[PDB]
Amino acid sequence: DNHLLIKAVQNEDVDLVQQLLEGGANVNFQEEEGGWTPLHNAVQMSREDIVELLLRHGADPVLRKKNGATPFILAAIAGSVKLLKLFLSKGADVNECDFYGFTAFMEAAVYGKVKALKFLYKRGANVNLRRKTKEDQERLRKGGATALMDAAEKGHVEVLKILLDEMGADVNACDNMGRNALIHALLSSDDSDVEAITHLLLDHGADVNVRGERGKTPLILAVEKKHLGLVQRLLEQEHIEINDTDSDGKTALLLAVELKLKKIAELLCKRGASTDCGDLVMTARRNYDHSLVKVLLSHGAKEDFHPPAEDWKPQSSHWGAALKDLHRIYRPMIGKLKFFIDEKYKIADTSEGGIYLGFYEKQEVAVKTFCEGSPRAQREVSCLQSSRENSHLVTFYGSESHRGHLFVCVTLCEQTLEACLDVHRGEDVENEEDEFARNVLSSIFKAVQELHLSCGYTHQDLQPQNILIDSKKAAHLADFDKSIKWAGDPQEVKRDLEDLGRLVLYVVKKGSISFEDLKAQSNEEVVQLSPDEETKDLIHRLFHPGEHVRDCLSDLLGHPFFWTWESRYRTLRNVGNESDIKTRKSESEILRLLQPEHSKSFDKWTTKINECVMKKMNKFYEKRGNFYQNTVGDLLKFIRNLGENIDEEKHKKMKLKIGDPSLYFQKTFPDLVIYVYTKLQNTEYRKHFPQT
Amino acid sequence: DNHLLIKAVQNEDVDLVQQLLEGGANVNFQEEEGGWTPLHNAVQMSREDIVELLLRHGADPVLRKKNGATPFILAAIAGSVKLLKLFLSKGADVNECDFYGFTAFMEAAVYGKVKALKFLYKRGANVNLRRKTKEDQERLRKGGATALMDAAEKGHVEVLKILLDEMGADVNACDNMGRNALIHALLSSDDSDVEAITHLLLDHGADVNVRGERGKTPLILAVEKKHLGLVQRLLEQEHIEINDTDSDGKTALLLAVELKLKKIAELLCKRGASTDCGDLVMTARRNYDHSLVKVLLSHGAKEDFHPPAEDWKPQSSHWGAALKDLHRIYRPMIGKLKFFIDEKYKIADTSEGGIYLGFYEKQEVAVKTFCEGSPRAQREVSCLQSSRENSHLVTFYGSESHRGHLFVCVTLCEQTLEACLDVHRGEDVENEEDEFARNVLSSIFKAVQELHLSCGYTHQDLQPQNILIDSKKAAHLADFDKSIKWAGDPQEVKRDLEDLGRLVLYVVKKGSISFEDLKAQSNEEVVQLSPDEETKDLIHRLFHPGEHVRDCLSDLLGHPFFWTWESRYRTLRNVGNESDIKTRKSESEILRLLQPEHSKSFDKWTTKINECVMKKMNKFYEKRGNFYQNTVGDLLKFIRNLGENIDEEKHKKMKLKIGDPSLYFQKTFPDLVIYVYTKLQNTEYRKHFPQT
Ligand SMILES: Nc1ncnc2c1ncn2[C@@H]1O[C@H](COP(=O)(O)OP(=O)(O)O)[C@@H](O)[C@H]1O
Ligand SMILES: Nc1ncnc2c1ncn2[C@@H]1O[C@H](COP(=O)(O)OP(=O)(O)O)[C@@H](O)[C@H]1O
Ligand SMILES: [Mg+2]
Ligand SMILES: [Mg+2]
Ligand SMILES: [Mg+2]
Ligand SMILES: [Mg+2]
Repeated sequence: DNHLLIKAVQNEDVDLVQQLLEGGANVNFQEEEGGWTPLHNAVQMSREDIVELLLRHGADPVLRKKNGATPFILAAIAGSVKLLKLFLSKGADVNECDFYGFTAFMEAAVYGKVKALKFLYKRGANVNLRRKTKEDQERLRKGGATALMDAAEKGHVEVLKILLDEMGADVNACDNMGRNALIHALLSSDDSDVEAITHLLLDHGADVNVRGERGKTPLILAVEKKHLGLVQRLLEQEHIEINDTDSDGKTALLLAVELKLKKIAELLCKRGASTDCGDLVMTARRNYDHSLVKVLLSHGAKEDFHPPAEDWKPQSSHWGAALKDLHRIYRPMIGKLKFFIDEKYKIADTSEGGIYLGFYEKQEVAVKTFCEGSPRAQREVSCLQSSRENSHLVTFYGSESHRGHLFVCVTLCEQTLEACLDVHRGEDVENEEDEFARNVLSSIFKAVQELHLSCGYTHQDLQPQNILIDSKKAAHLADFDKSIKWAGDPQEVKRDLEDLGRLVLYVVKKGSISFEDLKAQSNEEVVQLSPDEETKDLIHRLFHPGEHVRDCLSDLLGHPFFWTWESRYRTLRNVGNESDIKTRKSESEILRLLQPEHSKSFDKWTTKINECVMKKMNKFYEKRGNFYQNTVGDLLKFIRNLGENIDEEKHKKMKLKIGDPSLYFQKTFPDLVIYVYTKLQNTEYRKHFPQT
Repeated sequence: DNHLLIKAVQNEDVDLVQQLLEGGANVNFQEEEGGWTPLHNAVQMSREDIVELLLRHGADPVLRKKNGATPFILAAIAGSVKLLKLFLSKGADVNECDFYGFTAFMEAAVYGKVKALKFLYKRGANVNLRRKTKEDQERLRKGGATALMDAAEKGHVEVLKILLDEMGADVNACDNMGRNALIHALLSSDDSDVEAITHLLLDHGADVNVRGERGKTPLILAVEKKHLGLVQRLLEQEHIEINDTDSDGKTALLLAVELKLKKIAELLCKRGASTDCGDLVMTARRNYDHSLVKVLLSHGAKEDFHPPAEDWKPQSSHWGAALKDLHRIYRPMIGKLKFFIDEKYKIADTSEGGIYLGFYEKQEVAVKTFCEGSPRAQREVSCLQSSRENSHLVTFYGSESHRGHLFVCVTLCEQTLEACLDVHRGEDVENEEDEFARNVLSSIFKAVQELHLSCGYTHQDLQPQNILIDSKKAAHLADFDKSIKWAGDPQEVKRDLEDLGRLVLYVVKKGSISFEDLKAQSNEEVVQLSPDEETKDLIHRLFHPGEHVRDCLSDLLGHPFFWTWESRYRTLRNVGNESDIKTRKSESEILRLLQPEHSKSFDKWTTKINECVMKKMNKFYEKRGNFYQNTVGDLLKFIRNLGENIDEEKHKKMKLKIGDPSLYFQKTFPDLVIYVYTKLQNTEYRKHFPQT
């Protein structure tokens, strides 16, 4: 309803425009996006009749839009001398500029409007103004361009002749980047008139030895354009610096050779380019150009190139032998990525290619290949792009496309979970505490947690092959080409969770059971298959999360499974250290909680004990006859008591008969650690639990 | 010494070659890089005399190099009919191919050798072979190309005529990517003869409706080439699909409009392209092309474009109000980055521009700007590239270059450390435990640690402004444009360390002291300035690391400073629970360690206590008269004793008079926690310490 007038002007519906304005429409309304008024639109369309009509209804002739452009400036873009004349009589100044420093003279040059350019010059426009813009952009070295530069960049030949021959434009003016008009023409993608423009500028004394945005000289730009005529004209300049190098340290000749340009490369050689630019001869051979090889040799090129003394050692131990080779051999670069699809550097075969060693930004990485369009390709990439903040995932370095082939670069690891615990299974013939199982599973839990909640994705392929191991040896989640977005559907989250539970049994059993048949048996057989009670209750919780399935992963990180043996020990002694349990009380809140489940390990625990240690502990209460009884409370009283004095110096006898105390109590009563946890799980008696 | 013969051949020094071969030189030597033999080099140079000479000295005529190429195949690349004839008589098969599936016929087409092509055809070469390569590349959809495709891609016009008119080549053959010869010519960067090639193929019945590597049709490719003639010829095909979209969903007309091609866009419109491709009219207006606007309107283009219903909420709370706007408004894309250098989206000014809001891969990020060449630009980028595995650093999304301006994209945070603890200072009027100080400093310590040791860089600008805070509120390290590589020079590592110590005082004091004058006073005044003893000893260690300065950051993570109050409490009670300390022993190893330092807090601690609580505790030993004495051991005995019974149910009197026990003991004796740590720092009595 507020846009009616702007839209009427835009449709050039004069009758409707008249009707709206006479109806009471806001003539100076500004649309939110760019601050455009009906007048701005009328001028842009170069419709002087609509402009007049709007002005007579009280349109502000000098009202700027958001970029600071005036109707006068827009008139130059349109090329309307009539509208320029009009606004100059309405208070516009000929040298006024927008917030980016664009004057009307510049816009006429940009858009190639000759009549407007000529008119503005005679109305007193300044030809050699360098664009002044915000201090913001100026620190970037933005701004500083001129009208001559604009006409060059856009390739307006007639405008350029007029600027140089009739209007006294400074040919060698430079912007804040240091670019002159010659550089601007050669940088431009509008190549249509670049030959004429170049000759024109050079004949007017334009400087050939001036740098662009990447060390690029005019000569280097002509070489990269593969333009023989440009190179020929540029090389006629008696003082051109042929041996200048861009930001990559590459010279014009080297670039000519790499770009397979024999005629240009030979020309540079005849005009006296040095042949110590880099791998000159060997590059020509690799491109199978002996004609170019012979030319380079006669002009004195070196015959064995030893690259700069780059200090480099591979970080990987498993690879690295291969990495040293890949680092040494020649390879064409794909963007930032250097790699070779070859059996020597393949680490694994995959559905759309394989995984390969590579260097992403001089950094050693693993490279996953895809057919660029495939569903797998864009499931992996889409997931990796949305999960950069996930610390437990394999970190995403970047990707490169080549010819419909996607190369996803990713942190390089040593081996999979399978390969790792194959070795760990052969050495751990002991009944030893499995620290590795804990800090690997806790690491993977955090990956799936942030994946679901922070990244908003579901993995859908939790398996040992997809968990990679550092050289440290930390664990990381990987392979995402089977990921799905919205976790809203609980069946997808459930699918990931009951894959996690089957994975918990895998690591604890040290991989003796293959993951493929672990997925074959039900999630009820897998629970009954778990060795200790701590994993038994852990994977059971993963198969039956509470009302909020969301919270049910942070909670599990505080499960007895993740507790060390000393931690299980310390807290059992801490609960047994309750005053209500030593002075057994009927009304105790803690004692009624611990009361039962007919089948348990500790129902009559005083018989389960040795019991020569038992009688030696019972002697402490022989006076009042307060012996230990078969309650859950007195077992914890016993554990707190035993572990306390077992450090004193009259108890070496008890040390031998019990062995490690934290280990012994768990053996004879495996049911205990989980039982006390399930009970006190939501009480004030949780301070006894260890921190995380 | 083994390369003499290869080098002699490469120099075309026949006399030297003769001399070497007659001397006993290995005629079939293969250089390590590519498996090149003297024969391979002789053929590549197309020197039949050297080839003969080598063969007469026993050169294997069919020995392949590493890519599987034979001397026969190399002869086709050279275009030598004589050498092809020679090797065919020496056992080479006309249809033999390298390991990538290249035949001699194909190479002659690739390199445009007409005499060789004609010769090979008459010697029975198969014209229509599709390249067979390794199963590796084939899963990528590599391979499958033909000789016709090669000649098209390289732009050999005469070769193409011969293949189609004289040799019966399948014009509509497709490779494993689905590309035919027409698509290959239009994809090529060798545009020199693309007009002639296109007409030739189309006249021979080439299919126009076939997809390239990015959904690109021949028509879309011609439009992107800005080639009016190509578009004209392609549009003469009576059944071309004008409305096909590439992988971005962009049609040929839309691309023509975005590329500012009025004549092409009008042609597509006249040939009946639909005008519901996207933001057609509005794109033409933004480019100030009313002529194109009028054309699009007459052909029925929509006048208000509402983008697809992309569900999106900003993640940030501080920003996000601005992010919603930046997400909504139009902006030209710089690579992957969408952002606006404008005051509304600026978050901070900097030396070479500022920091701005932006979207890197549809992901909200902070954008840091640089002049691309500057030392600051390549100090930031070089550091960020080498530290992607650092979890505690600000994560590096990527960078885009535009016109000599570098835009470094990086994870977006809420505020700096200063801005955060300004608010925390106004609310924490309590003598409360500062949890925030701990988990922020421990997080920053880990950043500097991995920076120095894992990333191999020194920060050189540790300050509150450079520590950013999450919305969670986690801490992250940032700003790297003052980083230096090799940490070998200890003065650079020291400089970072004594910046860390001054930072520890900053956070603990809640930022009441500005960081700038903290750097003004000496690192000896800063130590004496620290409030509690735990920070006093912490920043002192940072100013005087041991022999190995390297280890001296992991060690500090186990300092009492990082211990919670309960943790300081628990371990003091644990040490006091030693049997040697309750039954005070002369020969005790622990008791002699704890013995002194004339000035301390606990020298005569029994007077420092209340002492109504003291006398109530001394009543426990009134029988044998074993009262507490002013040793360090009995103080810990007291702490272990008090904290033990203070939970029992006859001690509410002691709870009031002491308050929080973990807090009270630290008040009256601030010296204690650090003293016991310094003592037991390297003993078996470290089990009492808390884990990490
Ligand atoms: N970053 C890496 N470091 C080491 N090995 C890797 C890496 N990425 C993949 N691999 C290896 O490649 C195999 C397959 O890669 P993956 O991403 O699982 O592909 P797919 O989706 O076909 O399973 C993995 O099982 C693993 O052995
Ligand atoms: N990722 C980010 N999130 C939020 N704020 C940022 C981020 N990066 C930089 N800033 C803000 O910009 C300021 C300057 O950026 P910085 O990288 O320190 O540049 P300089 O090298 O000029 O100090 C910082 O103090 C901080 O306030
Ligand atoms: Mg997999
Ligand atoms: Mg997969
Ligand atoms: Mg800074
Ligand atoms: Mg800085």
